[PDB]
Amino acid sequence: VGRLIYTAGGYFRQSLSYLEAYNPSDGTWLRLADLQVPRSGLAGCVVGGLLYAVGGRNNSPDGNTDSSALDCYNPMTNQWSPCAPMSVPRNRIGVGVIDGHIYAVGGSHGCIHHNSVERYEPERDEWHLVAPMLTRRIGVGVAVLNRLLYAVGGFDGTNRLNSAECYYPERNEWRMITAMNTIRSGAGVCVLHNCIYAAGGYDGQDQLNSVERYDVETETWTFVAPMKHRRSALGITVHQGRIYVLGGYDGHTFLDSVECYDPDTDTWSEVTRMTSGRSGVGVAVT
Amino acid sequence: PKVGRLIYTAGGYFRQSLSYLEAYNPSDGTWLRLADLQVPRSGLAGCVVGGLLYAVGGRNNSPDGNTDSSALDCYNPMTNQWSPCAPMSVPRNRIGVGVIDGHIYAVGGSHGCIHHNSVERYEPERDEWHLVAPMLTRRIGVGVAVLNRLLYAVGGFDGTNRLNSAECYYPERNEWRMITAMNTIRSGAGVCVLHNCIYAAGGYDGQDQLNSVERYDVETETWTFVAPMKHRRSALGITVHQGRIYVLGGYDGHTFLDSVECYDPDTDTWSEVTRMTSGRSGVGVAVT
Repeated sequence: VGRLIYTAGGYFRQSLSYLEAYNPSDGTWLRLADLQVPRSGLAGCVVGGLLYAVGGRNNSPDGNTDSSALDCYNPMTNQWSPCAPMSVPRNRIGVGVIDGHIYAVGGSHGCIHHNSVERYEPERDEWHLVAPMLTRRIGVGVAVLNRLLYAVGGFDGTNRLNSAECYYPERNEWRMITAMNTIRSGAGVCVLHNCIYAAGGYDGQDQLNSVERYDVETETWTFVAPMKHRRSALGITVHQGRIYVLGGYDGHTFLDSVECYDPDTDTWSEVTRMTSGRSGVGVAVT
Repeated sequence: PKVGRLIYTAGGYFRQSLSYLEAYNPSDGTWLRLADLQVPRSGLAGCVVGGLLYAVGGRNNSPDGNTDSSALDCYNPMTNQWSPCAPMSVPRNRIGVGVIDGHIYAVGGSHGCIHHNSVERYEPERDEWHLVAPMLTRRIGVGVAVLNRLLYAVGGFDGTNRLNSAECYYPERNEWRMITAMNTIRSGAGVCVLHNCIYAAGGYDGQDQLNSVERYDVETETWTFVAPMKHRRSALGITVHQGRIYVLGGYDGHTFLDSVECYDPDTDTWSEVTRMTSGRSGVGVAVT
């Protein structure tokens, strides 16, 4: 009954409101307080034991609009409530956390493919812009390592991206790092055991099951064991030293599968089936 | 002496965008395989001018990437040859198309994130495209019909709202004007004109694919439901042949249809009349 893998929002025929927690301990799923507004392409993070759902694209009376919302779920109360919205709608957003600050990265507002980035201070309930990325990125994967922020792949409005860049918070500046072997947008990006993994995504023609991982030591991208299902728009997180991949889109069907990567073994393996196939989820652990 | 008017289906999509050109002969019920598109495309549109067939817009399937297309290709049924013509001013995927006095009107459609409201006219005699009045709405997945030398744009998606509204284009005055709306929100519906009504069949209401079918009477400016199709389908090809509507393929939510349904106006009845060689949707359709 410790930390849970939370899934928020998503899409299946329509944008979803479901909040659901998986407990790898026993194999349980828990249905929790729904999102005040259904949303897809959002990102999930947690700080201070609070779960934040950021950005995406929501559904409404006469609204399928890109979202600049930041909503706070409090597991001890099981309540959602609104926080200060981002400066601009950021659909297909990336998120990272650094010293209890939430970085919203890239995303889109209609045709606008942001390079801008903003930082959220929860105590002050405030968003402030920072240094824009060198590339405009929507569908960008985010991973925090060594108090550095890595933004991986995406779509710049014209080209699908294999490039990745790193943000220095103290220097407040971006520097590009060496690109992946495969173009990926809408991939799942996390950080495990000092390497930044990028799994799945869409290379411009097919959704992928291959996994690339970055070693900052060698500063290079190396393939690993591919996932059993090709997927993009997948939720990702890591839990007690293993990678959990949730849902996604294989090209025809919204997957319910959840796969687990063991770095020691270099093996994937399905561990659950969610509650319904979906894609575009936000994922966090607490 | 034989083989008269045929129903051409061009392009389509089934797990990837296709390049098939197939003619259906309603009289004897047979299918002919003609010269493939030089680039496989789907979500495109088909029209005919001077006995020539035109494939317009869509999204092509190309090794380097799947780009929304701005191409216009003309096929000559007497040489079985496809030949490039002047491309449109912008890519138009999920396009709508009408013909008026031997001119092709490309209506709306998408360019990646762009939801066009603009409209352009192609003059075969010059192989040239020129923009005209933009619609009052952005429309992708829009159905287009020509009635009494006026162009009707029906349903679609404006980027944030699925549309049940339709508008009318007056070529000589060059202007758009909203008309009565449909009973159902429809994107990706089959739109055609039969016996001075504008039929809108199938599509997507934002929740499900549709089998409903409604026609607009320009005289009474009202939208009335008729016999629904027997299959739900969106992104379906449509045409009129010997006073009956033929719908081809489409996506029903799980499967890419190969069924071809025929609507008889006099009995208000649909009926499967044949199947395409393979399931598909997003085809362009024309008759000639």
